[PDB]
Amino acid sequence: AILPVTEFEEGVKVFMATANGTVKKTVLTEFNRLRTAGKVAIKLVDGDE
DNA sequence: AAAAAAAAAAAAAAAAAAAAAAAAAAAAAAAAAAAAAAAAAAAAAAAAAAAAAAAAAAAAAAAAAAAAAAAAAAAAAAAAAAAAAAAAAAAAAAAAAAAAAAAAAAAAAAAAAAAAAA
Repeated sequence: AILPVTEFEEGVKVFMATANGTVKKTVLTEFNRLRTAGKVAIKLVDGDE
């Protein structure tokens, strides 16, 4: 659905996500440092959003 | 009894394979850190709810950037020819369960033999 771009991850950079159903959440980028094809979830998107 | 094929003699042509010994790399299979994910507790920011409020869409109307018309000119994209990449359709296959034929153990009983008694 959405692919943002990141130059290099940093210390206190806070990641901001926002769904089509008018619901938003803010997450810390340090929990996305090295996934390795890892299907880590971010939100419990309710319904079709 | 006729036909056909194997095998063996001896000088010629031409091939193939198993291990030892050390040191390095490359596959390939395991424990074991390490982090997602999930179940089950308490816990706490958000919607609700209500009263109270004032900031931006309406409305008048000028005017100033505009989208259609006209013209000239540049040349992107579309369809027709060929030439490569990459994936389903269909057919084939090597182990693999099923069946059938030959080797080893079995005793019942007797022929021939060896041995000895009176």
